[PDB]
Amino acid sequence: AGKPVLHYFNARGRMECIRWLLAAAGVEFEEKFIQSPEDLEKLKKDGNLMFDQVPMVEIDGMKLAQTRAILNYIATKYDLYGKDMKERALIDMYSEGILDLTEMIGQLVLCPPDQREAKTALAKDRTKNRYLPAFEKVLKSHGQDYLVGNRLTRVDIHLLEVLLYVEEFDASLLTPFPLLKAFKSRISSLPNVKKFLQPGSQRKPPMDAKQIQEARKAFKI
Amino acid sequence: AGKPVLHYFNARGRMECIRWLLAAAGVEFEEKFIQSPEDLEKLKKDGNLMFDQVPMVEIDGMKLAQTRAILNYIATKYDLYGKDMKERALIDMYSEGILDLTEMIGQLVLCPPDQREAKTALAKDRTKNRYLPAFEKVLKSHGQDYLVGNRLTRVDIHLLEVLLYVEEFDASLLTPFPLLKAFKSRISSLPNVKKFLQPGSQRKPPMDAKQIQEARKAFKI
Ligand SMILES: N[C@@H](CCC(=O)N[C@@H](CS)C(=O)NCC(=O)O)C(=O)O
Ligand SMILES: N[C@@H](CCC(=O)N[C@@H](CS)C(=O)NCC(=O)O)C(=O)O
Repeated sequence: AGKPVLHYFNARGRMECIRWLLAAAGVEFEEKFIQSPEDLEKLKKDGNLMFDQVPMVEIDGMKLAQTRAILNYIATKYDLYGKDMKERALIDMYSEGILDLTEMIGQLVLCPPDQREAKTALAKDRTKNRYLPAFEKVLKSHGQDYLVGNRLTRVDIHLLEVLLYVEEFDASLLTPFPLLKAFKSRISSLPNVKKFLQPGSQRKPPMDAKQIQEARKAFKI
Repeated sequence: AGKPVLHYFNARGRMECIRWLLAAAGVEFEEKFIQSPEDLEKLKKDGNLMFDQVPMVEIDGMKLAQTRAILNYIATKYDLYGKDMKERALIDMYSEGILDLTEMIGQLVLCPPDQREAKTALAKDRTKNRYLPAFEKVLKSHGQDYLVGNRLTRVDIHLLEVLLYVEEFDASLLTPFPLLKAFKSRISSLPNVKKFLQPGSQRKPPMDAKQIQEARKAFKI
């Protein structure tokens, strides 16, 4: 095969971080969108999904499922996983923290009006007092342009991506962090990244209250 | 330093998969248990926890947090991560499915009482119709003793461990799967595993009801 094929709904979800990593690596990919329960059913019946779930990416002869397994394979393949196990330990701990932040904010648009109020307050609290400070500290610790090993790795991309989501959430959360503001602007200028950020790329938008309801009355939800 | 130091509550939680990997690898470790919230607070205040969370393991000079980061580092260090990136893709995909299954069962203990029965029936349904069939198939596909690469890897250990929890959950779920029954017995006989399974090892038991709430009437949440 030529281009990796990404199987997922036409939405951000768990596949967006993979789109970002391939984009950053400069690797062109195709997407086969799951538009209906029938598309999903067919994917399962034809033996495409190990645990009957997506994300699933066809690459180098594999039908690879599980977000993290896919990200790990792609980062290794395109030299975005650092130079050794020690740098990989830092890249992994940092990336896992970013995934947790992403989920904590991402779950909000699901909270029952009686729950969201406090959950949002907790997320903003965690964002400005737990996560942003941790990454601002990493940058401050070595004063280098990238998070690990003074060279671009997958986690610089994951961090840029989640900062964008933090900005969509509450732009003010980011103000106390000068080093993250600089980092965000630096990574966004990389050629491959700038191209993904441009209108018309395969980058996905966030989903508005209604929009989602559809997807519920679109599949099991 | 010397032995790895594991920072966690005196319970299974997210640290158990890590205790299991080190035991299988024949690596001796120490544990510093978090007995009270005052214990946890100190760990945070002293800056040893990147995101003020545990599991955290002191190994090779690092204060490594995030379960998956720790597991990936330990697996690579002790040659339990396969031989190449393709093997690691399968290892990762399989392990993520195991982690998902583990969480699905484990979280039941936290369900609001009015949701627990529905949640439990789903977890049982997923266990017998999605996860166990998927792993039985991997073993049947190549007919070999191990899941990946015809050689012991971290995921063989992850699978033995989650098979034990499935047995605790509902032993009847495991009866229709012959190759998994055989796999379980086989991995259980390896020297280092048999020793971890024996009484008096650092392996952890499930928490009981009173214990679950008591641990609640103990910390925050
Ligand atoms: N831990 C898996 C979770 C995947 C997952 O939950 N996929 C959902 C949509 S996000 C799915 O495909 N559900 C269909 C089904 O369970 O039948 C991963 O990160 O890839
Ligand atoms: N995604 C993290 C989750 C860590 C986590 O939730 N740790 C909990 C106990 S299992 C904690 O330390 N909570 C204390 C706090 O949030 O203040 C990991 O896998 O290591």
